Amino acid sequence: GTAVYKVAEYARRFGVPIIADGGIQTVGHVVKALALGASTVMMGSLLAATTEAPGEYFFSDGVRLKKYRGMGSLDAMEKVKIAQGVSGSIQDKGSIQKFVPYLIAGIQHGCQDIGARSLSVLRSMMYSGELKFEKRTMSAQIEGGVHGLHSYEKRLY
Amino acid sequence: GGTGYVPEDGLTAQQLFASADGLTYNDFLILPGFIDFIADEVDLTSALTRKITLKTPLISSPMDTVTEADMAIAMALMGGIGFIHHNCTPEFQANEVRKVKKFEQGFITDPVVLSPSHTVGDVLEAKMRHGFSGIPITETGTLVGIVTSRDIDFLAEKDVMTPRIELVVAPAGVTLKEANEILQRSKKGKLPIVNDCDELVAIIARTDLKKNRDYPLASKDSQKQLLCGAAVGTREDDKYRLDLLTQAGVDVIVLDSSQGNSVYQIAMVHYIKQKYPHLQVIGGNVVTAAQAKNLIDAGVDGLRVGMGCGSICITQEVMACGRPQGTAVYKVAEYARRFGVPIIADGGIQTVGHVVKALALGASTVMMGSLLAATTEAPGEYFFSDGVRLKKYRGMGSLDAMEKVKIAQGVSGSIQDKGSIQKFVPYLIAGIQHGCQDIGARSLSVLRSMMYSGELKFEKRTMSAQIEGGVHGLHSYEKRLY
Amino acid sequence: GGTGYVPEDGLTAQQLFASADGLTYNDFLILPGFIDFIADEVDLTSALTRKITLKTPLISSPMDTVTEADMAIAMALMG
Amino acid sequence: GIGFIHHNCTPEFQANEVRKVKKFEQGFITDPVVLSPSHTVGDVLEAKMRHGFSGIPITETGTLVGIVTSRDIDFLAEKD
Ligand SMILES: NC(=O)c1ccc[n+]([C@@H]2O[C@H](COP(=O)([O-])OP(=O)(O)OC[C@H]3O[C@@H](n4cnc5c(N)ncnc54)[C@H](O)[C@@H]3O)[C@@H](O)[C@H]2O)c1
Ligand SMILES: Nc1ncnc2c1ncn2[C@@H]1O[C@H](COP(=O)(O)OP(=O)(O)OP(=O)(O)O)[C@@H](O)[C@H]1O
Ligand SMILES: Nc1ncnc2c1ncn2[C@@H]1O[C@H](COP(=O)(O)OP(=O)(O)OP(=O)(O)O)[C@@H](O)[C@H]1O
Ligand SMILES: Nc1ncnc2c1ncn2[C@@H]1O[C@H](COP(=O)(O)OP(=O)(O)OP(=O)(O)O)[C@@H](O)[C@H]1O
Ligand SMILES: Nc1ncnc2c1ncn2[C@@H]1O[C@H](COP(=O)(O)OP(=O)(O)OP(=O)(O)O)[C@@H](O)[C@H]1O
Ligand SMILES: O=c1[nH]cnc2c1ncn2[C@@H]1O[C@H](COP(=O)(O)O)[C@@H](O)[C@H]1O
Ligand SMILES: O=c1[nH]cnc2c1ncn2[C@@H]1O[C@H](COP(=O)(O)O)[C@@H](O)[C@H]1O
Repeated sequence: GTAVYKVAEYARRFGVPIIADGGIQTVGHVVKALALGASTVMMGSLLAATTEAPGEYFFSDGVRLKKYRGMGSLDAMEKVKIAQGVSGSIQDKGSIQKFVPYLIAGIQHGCQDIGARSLSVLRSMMYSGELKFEKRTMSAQIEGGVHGLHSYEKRLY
Repeated sequence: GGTGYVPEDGLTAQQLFASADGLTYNDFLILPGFIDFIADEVDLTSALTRKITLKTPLISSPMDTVTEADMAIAMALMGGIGFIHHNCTPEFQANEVRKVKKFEQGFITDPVVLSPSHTVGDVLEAKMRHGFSGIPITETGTLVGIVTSRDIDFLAEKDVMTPRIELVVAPAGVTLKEANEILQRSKKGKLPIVNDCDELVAIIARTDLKKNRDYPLASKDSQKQLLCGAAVGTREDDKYRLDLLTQAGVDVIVLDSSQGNSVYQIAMVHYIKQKYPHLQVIGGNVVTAAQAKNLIDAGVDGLRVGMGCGSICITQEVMACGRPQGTAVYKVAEYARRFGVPIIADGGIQTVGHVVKALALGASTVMMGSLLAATTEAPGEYFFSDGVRLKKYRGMGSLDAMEKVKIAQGVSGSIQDKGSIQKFVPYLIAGIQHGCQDIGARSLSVLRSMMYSGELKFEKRTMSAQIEGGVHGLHSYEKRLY
Repeated sequence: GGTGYVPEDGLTAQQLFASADGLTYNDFLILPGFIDFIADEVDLTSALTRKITLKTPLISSPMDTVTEADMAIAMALMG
Repeated sequence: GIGFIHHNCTPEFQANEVRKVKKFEQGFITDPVVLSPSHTVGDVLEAKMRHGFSGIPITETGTLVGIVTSRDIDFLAEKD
């Protein structure tokens, strides 16, 4: 968040747009990244393990999992070394053609909650002080999720 | 001189929120003051709206797994109120509001009645369907005698209709004491009620009076019926629903919505205030004072505060928008008390301490969804898993509730049984009273007066302070609240 | 005058990063504003570079388990 | 068929069991809990909490004056 805000603030002085690259896990992360000044949001793992993603699904513990690894992992440098990445597995998400519209609708509903009819208007509100923010202690984030239940199922789309 | 000297220890509510951290209920404590009274003198009288006033700051949330006729009735009996959900056809909700408005404290609601042009098998069907087998039959529907269980237990065929010997009835309408007397003096089970025309208007079943307790905290309107609320949306279809709901005599309308500061909510507020100037409208949800200002100008009578804090909510990790609930409650209540509007701390309540903190930060009423769900008055039927009785509890923005492009802002889950409202809400009331006594406030109005004047002091809690503030250092333990 | 009055609630993005904590996405929220339109009027048009312009702010990362011809095609189809 | 009462009990216990069988009478009651007018309204509450029924055919000492049943006590809070 800090990186995105600071680099976007410096780069908007020169009309350069930046790309919030990494750490995206929900649609809310996308809305926050776009609100802090990122013009585009690059997603690696939110898109991996879909039908359009390279590699073939495998199986483990009865869930369809593709492979997801970092370009700085060891298993990817093999194509003294210091791995700056990790190789792992992501459960199937479906297809891009049914997932990316979910993100688009989520981004739109978030931007409507905010009160911004456009992403350019969203960033205009952010830079002019009209868009307000709010920190969250760790308790506020625990409360901001799902709590107080015995068990539950979360369906996004 | 005058007033005295107390040392300054702790933060005021203004200093507590000056650091602009996202404080929530678990993040702070209230420092104790001076006890000069007992816990039972605490006056929990709360302002639900500008003109409505309850005797218990509890509300049940308009969710389809929380509030229907049963819980609304229970809550209004215990001193609070309920808000019937609108995840149903408008006539369903209006019928629920009516069912509440005609509860009448010991009589029967919607009594299954039959007619002489029936068989002796219809009463067997009623037994297998509803549960009772004593029916006050009469001409067509809703006075000839009653057919009860002790009239059919020696038959094996479906064609008993007790004659007019039951001179044990009430003339027009009697108190519960008169009914107690007539039952003691008449020794039978059904006590039908008649009028000058001598038609079935009401009926009393003996099992009711055998366990009819008292409810001193009334929550009743002028005509002495229970209060009831109703969630209506803000689309075009909801004006018809609002018509049906005011025809049933609903006392208060909450504009059910995630983000209540829209042109739609303001339009609907204006429509309601222009059409039924007697209706008390509650707008929400709002977490900032700008939203509160828009809605208070529009003319709401109360505000409903909370966005993302609910137990089944995922709005914040989906829409990225919300506020920590302690901060939201404090800020919106501080802005709304400038206009005499009372707010409703809506969401995130999990203990009695959360209720005391919400009321201390300025909330006049505290709305509870999951703290009340999975009780006996809550809609839906218990199921089983891992040997614990669990009802269903879901969010009105979940997928399983929109199914009655799509983005779920809620989650469906299960809550273990809590018991009944009539034994749980008194636990909360006693807890609120003992908390308010620890604080040193003899009423909720005095509590908020202490908070706004700097007399009530607060205290933050690092995460370590919250770990320590719970149960720790034990091998294993059992926590019984009540 | 001629701009209205809204109460000040919450931090601006400048004040949010003035404390110099290491804030990330999970550390803050956006406070809501005024809805005067529907969710489907939101124009997600984004500037990828100085001259390129997409209609959806999403990109797939250049990683060997994410983007090849198939996902690139799909992503460009979705905007 | 038939049963055979065990004798892992005192002889009087087993004889009482044999008697209880020999006087079953098909629809009547065996060992009816009966009270006497020189009792309180609390003895019937004790009978309810002990056996389960609350309808007792009271009479002079044991085993005829009328019966006291459940629908005669459900509006009282004192033991006379
Ligand atoms: N934190 C919260 O309080 C919270 C959060 C999410 C969901 N919910 C519950 O979810 C329920 C419904 O889900 P929701 O979040 O989408 O609320 P909602 O009923 O307001 O959803 C309606 C959607 O269409 C728009 N809308 C409302 N009225 C409209 C009108 N006349 N014309 C055009 N558009 C209109 C709104 O922007 C909204 O996106 C609500 O009853 C609410 O109780 C509550
Ligand atoms: N016609 C009726 N209509 C609606 N509710 C009734 C009716 N009769 C009894 N009840 C309600 O349902 C409950 C059951 O009544 P109750 O069991 O005491 O008498 P009953 O009808 O004779 O049943 P049973 O023969 O099993 O004893 C009552 O508490 C009362 O609230
Ligand atoms: N107000 C009443 N007046 C006169 N008779 C009544 C009245 N209520 C019920 N009865 C009659 O008294 C008899 C007994 O009915 P009652 O309601 O007292 O018990 P029940 O629920 O029918 O059966 P049980 O005694 O096993 O619970 C019935 O024949 C019934 O017709
Ligand atoms: N004095 C009694 N002594 C022994 N057994 C009795 C007695 N009264 C009832 N019972 C027996 O115990 C059972 C109790 O059923 P019953 O309906 O007759 O109780 P009751 O008189 O209606 O009191 P309650 O209202 O508590 O049910 C009967 O099946 C019967 O076999
Ligand atoms: N043979 C009987 N003759 C006259 N009165 C009786 C007789 N048996 C019971 N009663 C009386 O009639 C009334 C009805 O009581 P009854 O035995 O029918 O049911 P109960 O067990 O008392 O209550 P419930 O209906 O819940 O079972 C009682 O006041 C009782 O004193
Ligand atoms: O091997 C790696 N080590 C560390 N970071 C990587 C590596 N490969 C890719 N990345 C970055 O991680 C991002 C993945 O996004 P995310 O996993 O969805 O958070 C990519 O867009 C790259 O910027
Ligand atoms: O579907 C939903 N998604 C997010 N929040 C909801 C939803 N339905 C109800 N709520 C809110 O969550 C509250 C539930 O309170 P709680 O679960 O006891 O914290 C309700 O009073 C509503 O304000």
